[PDB]
Amino acid sequence: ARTEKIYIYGASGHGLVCEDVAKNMGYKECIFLDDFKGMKFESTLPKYDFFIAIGNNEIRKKIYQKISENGFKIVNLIHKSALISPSAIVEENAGILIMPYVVINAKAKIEKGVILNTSSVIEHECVIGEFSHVSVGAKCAGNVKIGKNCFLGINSCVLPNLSLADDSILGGGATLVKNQDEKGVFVGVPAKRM
Amino acid sequence: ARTEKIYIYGASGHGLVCEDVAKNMGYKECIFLDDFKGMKFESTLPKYDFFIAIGNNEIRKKIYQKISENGFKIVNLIHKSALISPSAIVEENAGILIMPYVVINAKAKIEKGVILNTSSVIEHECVIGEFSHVSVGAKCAGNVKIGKNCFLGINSCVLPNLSLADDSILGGGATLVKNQDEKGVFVGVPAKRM
Amino acid sequence: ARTEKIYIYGASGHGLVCEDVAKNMGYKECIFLDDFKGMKFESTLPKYDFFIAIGNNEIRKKIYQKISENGFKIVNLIHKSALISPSAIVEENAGILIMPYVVINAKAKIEKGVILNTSSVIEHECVIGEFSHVSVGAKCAGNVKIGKNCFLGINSCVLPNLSLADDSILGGGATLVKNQDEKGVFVGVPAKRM
Ligand SMILES: CC(=O)N[C@H]1[C@@H](OP(=O)(O)OP(=O)(O)OC[C@H]2O[C@@H](n3ccc(=O)[nH]c3=O)[C@H](O)[C@@H]2O)O[C@H](C)[C@@H](N)[C@@H]1O
Ligand SMILES: CC(=O)N[C@H]1[C@@H](OP(=O)(O)OP(=O)(O)OC[C@H]2O[C@@H](n3ccc(=O)[nH]c3=O)[C@H](O)[C@@H]2O)O[C@H](C)[C@@H](N)[C@@H]1O
Ligand SMILES: CC(=O)N[C@H]1[C@@H](OP(=O)(O)OP(=O)(O)OC[C@H]2O[C@@H](n3ccc(=O)[nH]c3=O)[C@H](O)[C@@H]2O)O[C@H](C)[C@@H](N)[C@@H]1O
Repeated sequence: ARTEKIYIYGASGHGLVCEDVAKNMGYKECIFLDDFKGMKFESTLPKYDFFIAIGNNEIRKKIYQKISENGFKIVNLIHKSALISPSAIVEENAGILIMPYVVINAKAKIEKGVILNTSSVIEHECVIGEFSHVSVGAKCAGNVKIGKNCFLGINSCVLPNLSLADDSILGGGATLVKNQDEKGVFVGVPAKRM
Repeated sequence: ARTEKIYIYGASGHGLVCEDVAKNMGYKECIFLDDFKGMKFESTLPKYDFFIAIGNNEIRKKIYQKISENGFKIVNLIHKSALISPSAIVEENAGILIMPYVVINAKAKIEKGVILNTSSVIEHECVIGEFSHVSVGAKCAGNVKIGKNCFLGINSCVLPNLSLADDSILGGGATLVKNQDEKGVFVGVPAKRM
Repeated sequence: ARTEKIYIYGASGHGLVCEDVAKNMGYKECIFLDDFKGMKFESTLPKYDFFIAIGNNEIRKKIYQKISENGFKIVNLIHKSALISPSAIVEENAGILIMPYVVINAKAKIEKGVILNTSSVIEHECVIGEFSHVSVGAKCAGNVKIGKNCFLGINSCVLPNLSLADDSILGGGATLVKNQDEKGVFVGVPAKRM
């Protein structure tokens, strides 16, 4: 069962929103840890629930591994407004962030260390690979597979039944319309001055 | 008043989400019907509430007509999280799907057999033509008319006051900025590898 | 404390949605005022709460100033479904519209006369300049500054840490990927017939 206190590793902007979600869940105190300011992580800290509040997928993973290896429990932070199908699977105690108004539909699967950011949507039967980040307003249509460590930018989307290779980036505003077997950076067209 | 059981016609991915909405509404049992697997529709089935859980607009319509002609009631499945203005009009018992976190604002009109998919928005004074599908995250601005049988792809949008011809497709991620008097397939720019 | 009645200045489409929000907040009666139909504003009206229900930023501002100078209180209309971080700052009694399912995250700041339209998202640490309009589904990523009087079209978005100059327009569906020090109209690529 959840501890009264939680360690939040990452004390900048992402830490701010993780703290709001932790408070929404009923945590009474959030204690920030950070390598570059304020209080540091030490292997020797009391066993409170942990969360890794770092947006960068590669760094969140590295820090996640260090925390796990030190025997700490890395909880999921899931906003109460998130709507999760009873047949959806969200990996338990796996440092998953689920932000306000996220929807996860039937049989979708969420792997460890994932960020589902504000108002993102994961449609039925999706598979969202570990340490991926689905940003604000980003949406996966039915039966989409997102590879491990992927980043989907703000307001990006993936059409139904598509697969995105591990370690790929889908740019903010971009629409993925075909399978990508090989990793890459897939971008849309930026706003242009008239 | 709603029956305890509901027949859901279409036993694949769309059927999965329709079942979640039916359960959210308080249905106790969903019975899948499908022409190509499991239990079949027969004219002779007991009169439970029906829903047509088929995404394809043309097929949903054909099946809708068959079910109506056999004297069955095709209900609307409306998630409790949908926000519908008191002056909005949603055709009663007309096989309309309204998914989680859909918003329908003042005086908007929703015709029969429509799908309003996850987190779509129908702004004030819109008219959404029968058997249209507004996909996940797709949004119609104020006073938009969507013709009969249209498909609006994931994260597509229509600017205020525009009209889209019957039997048109607006691609995933695409932005309709002008009236379309003649049907067509209107597409945006797909993500491109850098 | 809120009056039982509210004057809504602007009796067209935007007035319709402002009225729904006012009713959601518990107002018992909305009285429409408009320069070009129905009942007019007069300096001499009883002091009910006011709201300026005009979408155009320039006109909303002009009318806002007239109403303020006549000693009326211009309230915020905030839908109950809006999720606002406890560390977010929304200017009090400042004619701000916050529509259904808007999310405002940690430390974001909302200035006077702003419209946050249906399902828009304002991420952590954003600054949204006075009399701006963030339309339906438009989203600002972390630490974005939107200048005074800006318009962000339906389903547009701004990438993290960017700044948009005062009096700018970001078109419907458009993705702002760089800082804009000088005002302009920044547009995406419209849907094209195949
Ligand atoms: C500024 C920016 O673009 N922030 C974005 C970023 O937020 P972060 O808080 O992850 O990014 P940051 O502002 O670079 O801060 C990272 C924090 O992690 C810390 N840190 C780092 C490495 C380490 O090995 N140990 C450690 O502790 C580092 O010291 C810093 O406080 O990702 C979010 C998902 C976005 N919403 C947000 O807009
Ligand atoms: C795979 C895919 O892209 N699915 C998409 C599709 O889901 P469906 O379940 O409609 O599509 P399907 O996976 O082709 O299944 C259609 C079902 O209808 C059945 N059927 C068909 C014809 C008939 O005349 N009688 C009959 O019964 C057919 O046998 C099948 O089980 O539309 C949704 C809106 C999307 N979210 C979803 O991603
Ligand atoms: C038709 C349209 O595109 N409407 C859009 C517009 O709605 P409005 O209601 O603001 O626009 P309108 O339909 O032009 O009506 C403006 C109202 O303001 C009134 N008025 C005007 C000037 C004045 O100095 N005094 C005064 O009172 C004017 O008479 C009229 O009734 O902005 C919203 C944010 C959008 N959702 C909506 O789609």
